[PDB]
Amino acid sequence: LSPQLEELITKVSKAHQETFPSLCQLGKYTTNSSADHRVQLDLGLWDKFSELATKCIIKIVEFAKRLPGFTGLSIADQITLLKAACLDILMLRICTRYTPEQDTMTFSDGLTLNRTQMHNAGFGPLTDLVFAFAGQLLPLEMDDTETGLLSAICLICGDRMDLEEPEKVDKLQEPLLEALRLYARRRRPSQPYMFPRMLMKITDLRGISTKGAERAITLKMEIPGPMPPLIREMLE
Ligand SMILES: CCCCCCCCCCCCO[C@H]1O[C@H](CO)[C@@H](O[C@H]2O[C@H](CO)[C@@H](O)[C@H](O)[C@H]2O)[C@H](O)[C@H]1O
Ligand SMILES: CC1(C)CCC(C)(C)c2cc([C@@H](O)C(=O)Nc3ccc(C(=O)O)cc3F)ccc21
Repeated sequence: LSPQLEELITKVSKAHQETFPSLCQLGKYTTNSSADHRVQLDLGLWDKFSELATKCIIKIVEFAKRLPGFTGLSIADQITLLKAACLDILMLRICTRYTPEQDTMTFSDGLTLNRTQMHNAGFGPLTDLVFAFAGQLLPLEMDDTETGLLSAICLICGDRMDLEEPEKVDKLQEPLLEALRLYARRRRPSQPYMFPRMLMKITDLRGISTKGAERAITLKMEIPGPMPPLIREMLE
């Protein structure tokens, strides 16, 4: 046991909760826009969705800055890491807000969209793949501490191209991995495959983020103007 590792778990856990409300802590509300038929793009939904996505990018940067040692990396590396992992974390976050009973996803202001509305808000051809990933995440029954640590592991990764000090990044990732294994095994000792199953979700997330970036390219041709600036930063 390590006092420092236990403090890291709570630090990351609190950083995640304070930048990402849990599904049960949100007062859900709906909209009746394009609710019953799939269309190429409902502009009203795209406008609201893109605004919510921008707000969450700011929350992810906020979360990153609260991760022990992140602000110790060069600003260039901080930006490189965020640009490389923001969409992965955006995908994990929306998928943790999936309510299977209603086949809905919920945003941080409580906006709860059904599958067709997610499709019409911009997900388009990627809609069902995103919902399937969310469905496959359910069995893991991760809690918020686990989601926060997994997110931190996705972000603090030394394999990202253009890092100035990849070894320093690798060193910062080490305790996050130790923390997640310790926490996960302690919480559910009879399910020892949970830690490796969680780590493999990172590869799935990268796949779904890759497809999300491809969808952003086509979506650009469907919207009247350019995507929100912080979203463009993430996509470059
Ligand atoms: C991957 C793409 C990201 C690449 C990095 C580029 C993004 C850099 C983002 C830094 C964000 C700017 O941060 C600065 O302005 C924000 C918006 O006015 C403020 O954000 C503030 O308001 C938001 C309301 O919209 C709240 O959700 C934030 O929790 C709150 O802190 C910050 O408190 C301030 O520090
Ligand atoms: C790049 C862009 C703008 C266009 C292409 C698609 C539609 C694939 C997409 C999909 C996502 C998705 O990860 C998501 O909805 N994250 C998400 C998670 C939580 C909140 C919140 O808590 O409010 C808001 C969100 F936005 C994010 C951005 C995009």
